[PDB]
Amino acid sequence: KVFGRCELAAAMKRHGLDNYRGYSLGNWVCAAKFESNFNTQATNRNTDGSTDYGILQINSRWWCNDGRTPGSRNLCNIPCSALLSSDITASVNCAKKIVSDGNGMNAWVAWRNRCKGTDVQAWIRGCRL
Ligand SMILES: [Cl-]
Ligand SMILES: [Tb+3]
Repeated sequence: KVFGRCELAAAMKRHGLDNYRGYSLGNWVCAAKFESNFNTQATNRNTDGSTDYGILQINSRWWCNDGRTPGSRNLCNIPCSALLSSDITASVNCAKKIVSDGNGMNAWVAWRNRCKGTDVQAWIRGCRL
């Protein structure tokens, strides 16, 4: 599923991401845009052999099991393929655990380099929220 901008903002809001760990909704929508272009099926291989999955490009090195990241962890206790579903529940619940780690949203490279310090509210402008 390729979400529309406001559609993703509404789903994220419903699942409790808006202001989660102090990050406004626009931060999450901006991160999803530059991580996956709002595509739940996005996958990207990393140089170390782990893979990033889904709308928020969650890494198999720590957070999900894909069966091909030797010596990795599965801190969200889910198969990585659950993060590719049309239903963002799994990705949202796992993102809440990631942003609760020491570095907050800096865990998302595209957020730090393309969203952080920008007018993030522009990512929800015009949406009926
Ligand atoms: Cl915002
Ligand atoms: Tb940690």
